[PDB]
Amino acid sequence: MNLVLMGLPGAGKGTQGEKIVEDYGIPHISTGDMFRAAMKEETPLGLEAKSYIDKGELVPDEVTIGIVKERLGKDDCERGFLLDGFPRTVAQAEALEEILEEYGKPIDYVINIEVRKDVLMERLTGRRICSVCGTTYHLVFNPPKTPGICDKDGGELYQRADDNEETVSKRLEVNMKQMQPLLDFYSEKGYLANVNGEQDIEDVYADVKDLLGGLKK
Ligand SMILES: Nc1ncnc2c1ncn2[C@@H]1O[C@H](COP(=O)(O)OP(=O)(O)OP(=O)(O)OP(=O)(O)OP(=O)(O)OC[C@H]2O[C@@H](n3cnc4c(N)ncnc43)[C@H](O)[C@@H]2O)[C@@H](O)[C@H]1O
Ligand SMILES: [Ca+2]
Ligand SMILES: [Ca+2]
Ligand SMILES: [Ca+2]
Ligand SMILES: [Mg+2]
Ligand SMILES: [Zn+2]
Repeated sequence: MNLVLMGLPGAGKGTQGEKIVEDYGIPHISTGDMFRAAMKEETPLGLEAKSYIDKGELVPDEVTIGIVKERLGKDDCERGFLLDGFPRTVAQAEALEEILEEYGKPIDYVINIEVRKDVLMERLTGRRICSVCGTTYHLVFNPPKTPGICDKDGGELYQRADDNEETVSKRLEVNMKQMQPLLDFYSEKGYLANVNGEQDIEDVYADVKDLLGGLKK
């Protein structure tokens, strides 16, 4: 089960991906999560990425494709994987095609979680993340049991630094402008599977499951 999860900032990629990886047993490979782990470790990858991420810009294609090429070479991708937030540009998608050909791990489908731009500020500004495990909540749409604390581990919730309104606007503009060529790319391959992301979390997931049940062993 070799999958890409794509969608605009805030569309619910992490929310759905967490469910997918628990139910279907494939690794969750989020480039945003990778860059943030690098930044927390203060590695050289993290320092290079940080300049772009803090401004809401895309990290350049070449280093992004490099981190993904190396990640997809691990033994845990041999029966399937869930890329989340990559590819984000058509050049990334072209590069991934070639990587996956050499690796013998061709994509089955690209799931596109479709959500109107106008709804995404409110998703991102109300988002609260667990400092311990990185699971996401929303103050209105998906609140924790105990305000300000993760259900799983009692960790303090925070706001991601790029979830401020200015940076969210830049992220939306930047990502909208890259999205259409990417959708065109995958629609021409036939791999693109669109899901309505403006439903209850469990209803988006039910639609995801309708596709993935046809791909499991
Ligand atoms: N390939 C690449 N190339 C170049 N640069 C790259 C790159 N990948 C990363 N980068 C760099 O890294 C940065 C960060 O990338 P990344 O971390 O991937 O950020 P992104 O694509 O902006 O997406 P988010 O993680 O913000 O949102 P999500 O879709 O996962 O939504 P979530 O499930 O949390 O949900 C959002 C909120 O809504 C809530 N929610 C979820 N589902 C629903 C629902 N159905 N209804 C109501 N609320 C919901 C959640 O509880 C949560 O509060 C980029 O800006 C860029 O600089
Ligand atoms: Ca290897
Ligand atoms: Ca329902
Ligand atoms: Ca429905
Ligand atoms: Mg995410
Ligand atoms: Zn937690």
